[PDB]
Amino acid sequence: KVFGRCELAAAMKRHGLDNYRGYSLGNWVCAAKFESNFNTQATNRNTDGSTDYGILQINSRWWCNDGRTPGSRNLCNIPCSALLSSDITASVNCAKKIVSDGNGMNAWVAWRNRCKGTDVQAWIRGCRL
Ligand code: NA
Repeated sequence: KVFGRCELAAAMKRHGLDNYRGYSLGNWVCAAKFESNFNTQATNRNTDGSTDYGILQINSRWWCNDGRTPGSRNLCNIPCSALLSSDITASVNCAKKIVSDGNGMNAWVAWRNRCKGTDVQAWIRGCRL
């Protein structure tokens, strides 16, 4: 599924991401835009052989099991395929653990590089929330 901007903002809010660990909803929408272009099916291989999955490009190195990432963990206790569902529940639940891990949203390098410090509220402008 490719979400609409305000459709994803609504789903993230429903799943309790809005101001989770102090990150306003526009931060999460901005991160999703640059990680996945709002596509739940997005996958990208990393140079280290790990893979990033779903709207928030969660990495098999630590967070999910894909069976092909040697020496990795599965700290969200999920198959990485769950992160590609049209239902964002598994991505949101796993993103809450990641953003709690100590470095906040810096875990998402595209958030640090393209969202951090910007006018992230623009990402939820005009949305009925
Ligand atoms: Na893994």
